[PDB]
Amino acid sequence: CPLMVKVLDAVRGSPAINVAVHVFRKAADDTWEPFASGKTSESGELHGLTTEEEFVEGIYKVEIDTKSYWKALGISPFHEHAEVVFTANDSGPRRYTIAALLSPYSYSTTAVVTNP
Amino acid sequence: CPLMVKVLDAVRGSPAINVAVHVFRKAADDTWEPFASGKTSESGELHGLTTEEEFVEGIYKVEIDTKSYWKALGISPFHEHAEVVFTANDSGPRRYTIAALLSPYSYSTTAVVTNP
Amino acid sequence: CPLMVKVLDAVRGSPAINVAVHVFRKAADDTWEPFASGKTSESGELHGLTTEEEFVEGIYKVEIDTKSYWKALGISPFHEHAEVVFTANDSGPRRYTIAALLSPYSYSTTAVVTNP
Amino acid sequence: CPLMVKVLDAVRGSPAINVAVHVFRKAADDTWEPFASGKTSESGELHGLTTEEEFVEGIYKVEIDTKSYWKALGISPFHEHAEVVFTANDSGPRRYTIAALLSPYSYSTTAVVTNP
Ligand SMILES: O=S(=O)(O)C(F)(F)C(F)(F)C(F)(F)C(F)(F)C(F)(F)C(F)(F)C(F)(F)C(F)(F)F
Ligand SMILES: O=S(=O)(O)C(F)(F)C(F)(F)C(F)(F)C(F)(F)C(F)(F)C(F)(F)C(F)(F)C(F)(F)F
Ligand code: NA
Ligand code: NA
Repeated sequence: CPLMVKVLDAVRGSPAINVAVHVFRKAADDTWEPFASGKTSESGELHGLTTEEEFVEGIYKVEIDTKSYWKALGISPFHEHAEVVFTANDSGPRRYTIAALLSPYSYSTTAVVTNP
Repeated sequence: CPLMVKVLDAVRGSPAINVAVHVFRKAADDTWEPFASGKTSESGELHGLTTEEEFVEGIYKVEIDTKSYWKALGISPFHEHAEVVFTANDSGPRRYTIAALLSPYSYSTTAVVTNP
Repeated sequence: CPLMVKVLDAVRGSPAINVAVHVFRKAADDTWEPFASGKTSESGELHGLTTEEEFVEGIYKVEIDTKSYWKALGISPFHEHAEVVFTANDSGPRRYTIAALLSPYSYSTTAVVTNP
Repeated sequence: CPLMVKVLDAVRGSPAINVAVHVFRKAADDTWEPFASGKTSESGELHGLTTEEEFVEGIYKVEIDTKSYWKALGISPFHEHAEVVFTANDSGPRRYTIAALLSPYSYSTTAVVTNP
């Protein structure tokens, strides 16, 4: 997969299921254009956002809708969302995994980048 | 001091010094308007961003310019910046510390919200 | 898998490959008895440590040999190892994933626990 | 103050107050001998563990009793405790801050090592 998003819940020790994720790409006029979106599965994973052909060079933003996730579990969390902003594919195609671990007042995020 | 930002470096085991930090407040037209900014001190801290009178309820974004920090250290990083987006909420007196721990391909962030 | 260990490198944005992992189980005399060991694969994963039958109730320690990992990459890190100590299977068999994200002066660890 | 421990709570967005912390120093027979201990303050901090004269080079372990902390909050946790194991190294003057951010199924820890 060229782009995969994985979200975990540090309170429950589980994948974070049904988390909305929106991806944007910076356009030539410097605005954030919608690129792809989806929801995490029962494994906390979101696959199928894009294809190698579509996922050209650019600056991308992955917005993870953490507030809605916590609210539905009865928690009023600190953050509106978790955002991950990065340049992709500027030295040719890569595969990106964006992972996030969520707590009500914190999050950690990392990237795993591999060359296919 | 109702808002403080603290930035640490997980590669060097040190405060992240001279990191640019920009704070924005969401306007009624849903755009981000500049609110305060500065550079972290030798302790990785940025104080004096705002006052109690000015820091009213609303949605705020703290951008930390991590890419320029890593570039200055000669280390290739993943993210363009780290972003922390949250709502300020008057529920009694409040002080907010936004902390971030930086690595080249990762960051962790937390909020410590206390009442003096 | 009843027990899986996954290790990532926050400096390189990659799995942490060839990391030694030692698992211990607390014995009746309160000493740490060797239980299983192995090394992470090219995907940063270590599978096959134990079986559902062997992995009885108990207190377990997963020791990840982070210092050796960093030293081989030219970094003199802070920690000797990362240790994860937990009670397992005390409400019946579960599947455990122990994940760790490594930096030279930091680590983050989480657990994902699922009921088969 | 050559050694300070700071503990934060990612569920409540607060310092982790009244957490027991035990420090050990590895003896020549390779056992862990008690060195210092205390409970975190209302700021999540534990100062006064040791002195410059006493804190000689060696291998130290900081155990943070996270399970009892979560139990007191009525939250089921994963870990028995969080452990931080490191070597103290005289390379000019040094102060060590060991910080930990706690969630029920996760923890993050970093070291900030500075020269005053
Ligand atoms: O530097 S301080 O010890 O004052 C601190 F505020 F506690 C802190 F270390 F920065 C921190 F807030 F704990 C912290 F940096 F956020 C931290 F939580 F400890 C951390 F471990 F670094 C971290 F969790 F990774 C985070 F910074 F949140 F990313
Ligand atoms: O490899 S997977 O993406 O399936 C994963 F195990 F979930 C993971 F990526 F390793 C992960 F656990 F999510 C993780 F990336 F390590 C993570 F939890 F998100 C993490 F952010 F790296 C982390 F929180 F720091 C962890 F180190 F796992 F605690
Ligand atoms: Na290029
Ligand atoms: Na039982």
